[PDB]
Amino acid sequence: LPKPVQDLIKMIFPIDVNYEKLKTDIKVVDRDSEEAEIIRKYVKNTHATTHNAYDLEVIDIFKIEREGECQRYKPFKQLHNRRLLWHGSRTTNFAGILSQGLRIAPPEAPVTGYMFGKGIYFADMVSKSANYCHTSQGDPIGLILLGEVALGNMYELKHASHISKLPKGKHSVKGLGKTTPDPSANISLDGVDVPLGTGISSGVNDTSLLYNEYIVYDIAQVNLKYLLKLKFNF
Ligand SMILES: Cc1cc(N)c(NC(=O)c2cccc(-c3nc4c(C(N)=O)cccc4[nH]3)c2)cc1C
Ligand SMILES: OC[C@H]1O[C@@](CO)(O[C@H]2O[C@H](CO)[C@@H](O)[C@H](O)[C@H]2O)[C@@H](O)[C@@H]1O
Repeated sequence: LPKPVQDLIKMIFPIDVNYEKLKTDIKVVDRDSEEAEIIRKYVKNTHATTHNAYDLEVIDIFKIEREGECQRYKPFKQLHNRRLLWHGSRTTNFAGILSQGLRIAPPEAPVTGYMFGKGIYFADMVSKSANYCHTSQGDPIGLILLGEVALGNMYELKHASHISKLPKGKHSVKGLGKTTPDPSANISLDGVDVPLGTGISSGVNDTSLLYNEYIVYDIAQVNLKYLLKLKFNF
């Protein structure tokens, strides 16, 4: 395996045995390629200003295909409003995330900590998701996912709801932030919208959220595309 992939396997845990454990094809993305430049732009432009504790710096970019995930995502790949969005988590979770995919809290679990109910959460501001890696100066390396999310018809909300059931015809929730990546800069990679614009005012002022959130309540609406290794500089 390429050295970057070996260092990734060591981060989240011999090597080839654990790699097969992940049930995931992992490939290194060329630094000089356009995938990489699009991703680095996304990172650079969507760093919120209230998250000035750290600067982000991309170390490695991996293209990942989880086993079965594309065959499971099928019914939503034609779904309009597909979007490439961040998801952060503690390094410890990633072994599981890759082997089993992003999951939903169990049906009988408290909803009080879930601003928009028990679903799978995403941001379009890199720092908003990077906050959920919970890295520090003692461990300034973390992992963020980029997922293709089949948002469909969004239920746009300004305030928490704490339930997991959508109205009919809705497929996702968008928590509306006061700040959103400039839509005039969105680009379409492989049919999927990448909101890599610099943050500008959304025009919403009646809202609880500084930045957007995107929630889906079916694990088949997610197709993990990339995994970034980030250095946090505090
Ligand atoms: C060890 C461990 C334990 C637990 N319980 C969790 N989960 C939560 O604390 C939790 C619960 C509810 C919502 C969200 C949440 N995530 C995001 C993200 C993201 N992720 O980029 C992006 C935008 C909005 C978000 N809202 C997170 C995570 C980890 C690593
Ligand atoms: O579509 C998958 C997922 O969407 C949910 C809500 O998240 O329901 C939506 O999609 C259904 C299938 O098209 C629609 O019938 C429904 O009207 C719509 O809200 C879930 O039911 C489902 O797991």
